[PDB]
Parts: sequence; structure tokens; C-alpha cells
Amino acid sequence: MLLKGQRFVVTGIASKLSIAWAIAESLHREGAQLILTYPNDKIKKRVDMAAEAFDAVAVIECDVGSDESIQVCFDEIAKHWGVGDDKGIDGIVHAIGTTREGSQIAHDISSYSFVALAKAGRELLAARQGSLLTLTYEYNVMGMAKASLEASVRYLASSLGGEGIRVNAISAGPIRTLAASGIKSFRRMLDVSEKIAPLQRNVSQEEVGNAALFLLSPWASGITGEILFVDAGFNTVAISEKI
Amino acid sequence: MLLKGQRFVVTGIASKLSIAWAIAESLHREGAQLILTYPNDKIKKRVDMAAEAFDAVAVIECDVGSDESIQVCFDEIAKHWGVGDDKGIDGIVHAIGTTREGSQIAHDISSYSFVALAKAGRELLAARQGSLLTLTYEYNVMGMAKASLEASVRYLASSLGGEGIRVNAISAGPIRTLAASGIKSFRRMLDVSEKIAPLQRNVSQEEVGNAALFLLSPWASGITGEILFVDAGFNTVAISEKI
Amino acid sequence: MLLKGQRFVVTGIASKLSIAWAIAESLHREGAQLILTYPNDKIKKRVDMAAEAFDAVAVIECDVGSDESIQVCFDEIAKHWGVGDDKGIDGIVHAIGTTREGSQIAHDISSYSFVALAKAGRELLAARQGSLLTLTYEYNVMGMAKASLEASVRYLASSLGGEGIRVNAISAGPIRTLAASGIKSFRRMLDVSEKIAPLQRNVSQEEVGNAALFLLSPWASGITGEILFVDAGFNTVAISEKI
Amino acid sequence: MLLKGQRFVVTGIASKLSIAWAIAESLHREGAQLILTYPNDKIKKRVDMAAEAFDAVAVIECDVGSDESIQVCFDEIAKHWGVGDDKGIDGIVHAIGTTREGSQIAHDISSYSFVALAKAGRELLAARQGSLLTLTYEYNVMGMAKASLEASVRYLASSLGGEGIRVNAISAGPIRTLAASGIKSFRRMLDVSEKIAPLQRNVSQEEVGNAALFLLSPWASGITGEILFVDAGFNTVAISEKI
Ligand SMILES: [Ca+2]
Ligand SMILES: [Ca+2]
Repeated sequence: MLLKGQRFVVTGIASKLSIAWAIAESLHREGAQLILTYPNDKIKKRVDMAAEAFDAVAVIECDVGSDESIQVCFDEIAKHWGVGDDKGIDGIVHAIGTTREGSQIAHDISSYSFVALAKAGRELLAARQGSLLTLTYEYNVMGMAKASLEASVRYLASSLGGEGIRVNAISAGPIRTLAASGIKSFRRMLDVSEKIAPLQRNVSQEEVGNAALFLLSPWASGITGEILFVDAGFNTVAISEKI
Repeated sequence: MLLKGQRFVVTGIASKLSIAWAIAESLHREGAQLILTYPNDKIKKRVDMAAEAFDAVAVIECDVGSDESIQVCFDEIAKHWGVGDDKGIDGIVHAIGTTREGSQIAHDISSYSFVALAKAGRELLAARQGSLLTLTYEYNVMGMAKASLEASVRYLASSLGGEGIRVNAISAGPIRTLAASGIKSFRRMLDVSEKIAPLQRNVSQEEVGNAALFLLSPWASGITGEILFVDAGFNTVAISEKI
Repeated sequence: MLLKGQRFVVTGIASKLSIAWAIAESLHREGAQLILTYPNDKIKKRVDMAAEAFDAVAVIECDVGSDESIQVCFDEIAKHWGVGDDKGIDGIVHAIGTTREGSQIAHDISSYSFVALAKAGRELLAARQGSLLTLTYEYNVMGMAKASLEASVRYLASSLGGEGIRVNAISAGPIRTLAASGIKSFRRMLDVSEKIAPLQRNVSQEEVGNAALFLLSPWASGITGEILFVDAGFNTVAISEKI
Repeated sequence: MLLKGQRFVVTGIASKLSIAWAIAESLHREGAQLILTYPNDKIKKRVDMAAEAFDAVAVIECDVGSDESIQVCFDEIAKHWGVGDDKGIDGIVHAIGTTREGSQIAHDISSYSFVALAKAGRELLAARQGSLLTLTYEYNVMGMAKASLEASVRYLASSLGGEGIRVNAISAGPIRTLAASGIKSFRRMLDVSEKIAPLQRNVSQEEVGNAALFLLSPWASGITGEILFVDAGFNTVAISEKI
């Protein structure tokens, strides 16, 4: 089992659009032990389900919008995993998601929050030379925040790399989810990108979770600063031809 | 075992600089069955070693400089793997490597040869919806051929993707090899890139073989058209600071 | 004269690091008529100098940190240039420039403010099919905002392009300025990038102003969505060799 | 006049698809003096027209497929411009344009030929610190050669930059030409890219010639290693929406 005895903080299971569930599943499946976070005791029920399914070591409240909340969270993770001979974290997964305030809010929750976790997790990640992984999704001021987030990956890979901490991102294609499906205008992106993308389909959540597993695993120990597109080739694509 | 019963043509073991050995090792290690090629009955000895170590199903002469040689090779692979109920190939690995003739020769051996294998392997790759993987290395007219090769990855991912064939590349950092080491001027790139790269080291061959395994494996089934840098973050790096 | 009778709002002359002065100079030199903005009646003196040197049609207070300030500014520009048979603007130049608040503030002033001007200027820019130009500079959370800003260029080029409005950016290399010079640690970037860059020098402000002129001029009428590096080749550069 | 007394070798007027004509026109218009080349005394008539229209200082046979032909050409240009107090060249314009042989041929004529001219022109370009400009066009093994050519721009900018020689490329959008128009399948790219591109049109030859003028002119003296897209924003574009 690829991750026997390895420890991962997974943040974002509260959202049905995040793919964090599939990442947790992929990680669990290979023997990792997981601590999952919930942003709000209002949105805790889905996380408890995962906790249940995945044998979560703990379930800790973390709102990635506030440094203090993050600090408290990491104080708690430190209690579980920041003691012992074999103290430390193998990975931290960040899988979260107009006026200036809309922009400000996008950048804060989507982009800065990743730097915020990296800071809070550095000591523990350093202890086991673990990695950070963020997700990005493929139209608004979320384009600006996407770009922002991907730039933090390069800065962080460079600033954390001296401690042996890898930092990487997956860029996920459009995925067909329930509910996401019943929008009828998101439905229509999926219809189109299925025809656009080289593989002529949309990626599954399983494909994203397995790519995430890879980046978080020993197999990816030579890889840092990377944006891995998991999108059936959508991003690389070129011209309509007859559409 | 991730690749139980999966079939991979690995081309380039003849070169001590290719990393093809480590890729074969990584693949074997996870239960794949391998057919390795040699460019010349003059350079067959190293391949026979690998054949030996890896239990190669066959060892077939292929000079990636000639379409006919490639055709013959694929006629032979067809005999082993192009018959049965479960006919087909899971992957083909292309891990090969001033006047206009030097440029012409670089482009031919380094870049076009990859398209040449894709063509020859399409039917078999289609049969099992398998993938193609090429390697690129990180200064000459090899820069031009690198760029050429990476562009073929996007074209091929797009042209082959309708058949369910994925097409991807790894871009490998400077690696410290024996002999490669005793050059004393390549030695010095390695010295520098170790200080440059975020992780403060050069990647190992193991790291490249495992990243290759990943891209060739079911875990990467949502990924096509990708250039995966395996280089300890070298490529992403930004400014000297105090060097 | 390339810009006879053309109208340009230039924002950022208040900063001695912005290069907005040189852009204004370049524009004036070719016959454009200019309205320059100042963020604060505290920082108005430098702008009045330029107003003086360049024959500014007006000098209007604009703080790019507030939508209302921007609105008022554009109400005023509308009074000068939003009436007549030949109403409209030929260009708008945006040449402006750790905790989450530092990030928030960088993104707001550096990145969103550009979208804010585009919105406020759209009607007038549309009237003459004019363009927007922003500047970017080449290490902090300013990397994240840089990336953010450059992504707004693509979104805006796409959203404004149906009205015939072009949207482009210059990315400026390290420039040797007075004061900027007397920092002794910025001094040292300049020393290094002079040795790094292909041309073996740093670009002048004149070189940036002339590239800006170009992008704002009829000569660039086929160009939108572009990031033009004006940096003596610094960005494109590859490996130390012997440093 | 921006180019009074400046000297430019323009190669590619023989082709009706090259846009070299418009570049020559743009250059002439600003007072440059031109030497135009023809690949073949069979395809000399169009060049003589331009020679006529533009007051060409000479008209010299150059087949960019052969080093010797290029050498002879440059021996001749040396006779006109490689003597005097003010010896040298202000610019050289390279505006030229399946089996392995098709690939080999694409790379040779499209990509290496640019390096070949740079070599032959270096001494003269150095003498006046002039620049090189190549064109690229926007599906075959021409994609591979495009990528190849753009990589030569970075290598050459870096290798020639110590002599004060700038090296840049324009990437031109689909242009509606006569004849090119009467193809009925190229016609249809133009129809589509007009709807795709942000500006909702295809660029003109005038727009490409003026962008070329810029890069070759003193205004672009801070710019090297650049790929300038002149394509009404086509390249930057993102997703169909409702097509
Ligand atoms: Ca990548
Ligand atoms: Ca560019």
C-alpha cells in the first residue's frame, strides 16, 4: 500500500463541487490516515460522512477565510500528529471552490487561503518532507483568482523547497456531478467540452483523485512547482474545425 | 499490482543517458510485461541485460531513424500482442536522447521518430486504449527539437484521442549519472542546477521512472496532452538573488 | 504625427517607479492630448509638473482604490471628451505600482483597479474604438497580483473586443531609476539582471514609453490580449552557465 | 521618418501568403532602404514589382534552403552595405511560408533557414546593432516547425544579444488574401476565426506590416526574445460559449 502510515489533512469535503471527497477516497484507498476539515458546524454533516467512510483520525473545524481559525485547526492537528518520534504531515490538500469586493473575496478564499495553510502547516510538512496540493477548476473574476492561485504554487514551491516540501496543483477539467448537472447552463459546458476535448469525454472524479494521490505520493518525489492538467486534454486543444 | 497484464514497448534502453532503464524497471516492478527495442545489433548488449532483469517478452531491433525498421519492428510486436481476444498495447515509451544537417538530424531522430512510432503503434494502442510517452531532457539545436517534440505531443493527443489513446511527455531535470558524471562540464550543470532548483537537488532516475509509470498507468486515465516536468522544480525557478 | 488628435487618460504619474511619466512623454511627443490623474491632493505636485510639460487638457483626482473616486473622475473626463461629434477616448493607461491583508491590498490596487477603470472607461473607449494598457514590473504577493493582472488582460480583451476595444499589457524589466537606485538591495537586482539579460543591459524608461506608445497607437490595431515583455530579453533567459 | 537611412534585407516577397510585401511597404513608408530577395529566377517577377514600388537598392537571389546560396547572397549584400563608415544592416526579415521527409523539409525551410540567415547576417547586423524578425502563421507538421522556429528566437536572442542584436517573431493570425480566399476550405477557417477572435475580425496585412515595422524600429530597442501575436486576440481566446 503506497501510503501506509502517511498523514494527510484534506480541506474542502464540505463542497459537493470540490472533488475533495474523491481525493480523500483515493488517499484512504492506499492506506493513508486522514484528518478532514469542515468550514462551519453548519456544514459538517458531509464531512462526518467522509470521516465515517474513511476512518478519519479527526474532524477539525477550519474556515480557510480566517488566519485564527486556521491557527486553531493546526494547533489541534499538532496535538494528533505534531508529537511522537515520527511527528509530521505527509500532505495538505487545498480543494476549496462583479464588484471589487467579489474579486477581493475570490482572491482571499481561493488564492490567499492556500498560502495561509502552507504557513500554518510548514513545520509539520517539513518534519516528514511532505507536500501541498491545491485544485483549480475549468470564467469570471475566478479566472484572476485561478492565475493568482497558480502563481502561489511557484512561489511556495520555491520558498518551501529548501525544507524538502513539494508544492503542486491540479487543474481539473469540467466534471459531470449530480446537482452541478441540474443547472442546465453548466450542463451545457459539459456537453460542449465533451466534444471539444481530445479524449471526447469529461474526466471523472476518480481520475482527479488518482492524479491527486500520485502528486501526494512517493512516486511524485521529483515533482514540485507543477500545474498538472487533468482534463482529458481540454486545455491543450486547438481550433473548432467544423463547429 | 497496478499494471498486471499490461503490455509496454520500451524504446531507448540502449542509451545510458535515456532513463529508459529506470522506466522499464518501474513498469516491470508493477507487473507490466515488456518488449524492449535496440537500435542496432551493435548496441544490443545493454538491452539484453534489461531483457534479462525484466523478463522481456521479446527484444526486437528498432532504429527509430527509419520508417521501414519501425514497420518491421511493429510487424513483430503484432505477432506477440496483435493477436488473441485481448490483443493490443497498453503503452509505448519513446525515450531516445551546428549545421542544418545537425538540426535536420536532431529533428528526425528526436522529434519525428516519435510521430513515426505513434503511427506504427496506433492500431495496437487503440485496441487497449493505451498511451504514448516521450521524454525530453534539460541547449543547442536540441532546444529546437525539444520544442518540436513537445508540439507533437499536443498534435498527437488531439489526433489519437478519438481512439482513446492518451499522449504525454515527461520533461526530466539534469540527472547525475555515471560517465555522464565523468565529463567535467556536464558535471558542472549538475552542480549548479542542484543549487538553483527549489528542492536543492537533482532528480533521480527512480523519480523519472515512477512519474513515467504514473502517466502510463490507469491512475493517469484523465490526463492527455501534458508535459510533466520532473525536475525538482528547476523549470519553474525565478532569479538568482545572490549568485 | 502618429497620434494627432487622439486622447489618452494616463494614470500613475504620481509614482516615481511607475514609468507613467515616460509613457506620457512618448504619447505627447506624437501629438496626443493627455488627461493625467493624481491619487491624492497630497501627491499632485509631480502630476502638475507633467501637466505643465505635456500641456495636459486636464488634471483630475483619481484614487484607483475606490469605485466612486473612479466614477467621479470619469464623470469629469466625460465633460471634456464625452461630448462633441468626435466624442470618446483613444486610450487609458494603467501604470500604478506578508498577511492576507497585504495580499488583499495588492490585488485590489494592482489588479482589480484595472478592471475598475476598464468598466468606467468602456463607453468612451468604445466611441473611438480605443485601447487599455496596463503595466507589470519584474517577488512577493506581487507575483500573485501580477498573474492576476495579466489574466484580467485576457478576460477584458475578450469581453471588450466586441466593441472594438483592444486590451494589452507591458511587462517591464528592472529599470535603473534615481532613488530606486539608492536602495542598495534593489541596486543589486539591477546589477544582476544587467548580466543575465540577452542584451546585457536593463531597459530604459524611454524604451518602455515607446513600446507603450506602439500598443496605444494605430500601428497596434491588430493586437489585443497581449503581454509585451520590454525587458531586454530577461524573461526569456535560460540558465547561468558560469555564474 | 522613423527609419531614415536604415537598411533592411527582406526575404519572402516571392510568396503571396508571406505578408512580406506589406512588411516591405511598411518599412519603405518610413524611409528605410530595402534589399529584397527572390528564391529562384523563376519566382523573381513579384519581387521585381516590389523592387519597383519600393525603390529597392538591390534584388538578390537567395534560396533559404541552401547555406551556399545564402552565403553568396550575403557576399553581395556585403558589397552594398558591408563597406563605408556607416557599414551594417538595421534588420533582416524572415517571412517564408505526412512523412518524415515532409517534417524534415518543413523544419529545414521554415525553422533552420532562420538560423542560417542569422549566422550569415550577424557581422552586418552587429555593425549597426540591428535585429532579426521571423514570421509564424496561424495545423500539420507545420505546428512542430512553428514551435521549432519560436524556440530558435529565444536561442538566437540569447546568443546574439551580447552583440546588441535583437531577435523577435510575429505570430500572425489567419489573414484573408486573394487566392488564399479562393480555396473554399481556408475560406472557412477565416469565417470561423472572425467569429472566434476577441475583435471579431481577422487582422489585415497592414496590421502585420506595422507590427513588424515596430519590432524592427528604434521604438522596440528594449524588446528581444519576443513572440508578438498579431491576430486580433485569436490565440488568447477561451471556450465557445454557444457555438
Ligand atoms: Ca504541467
Ligand atoms: Ca508576447
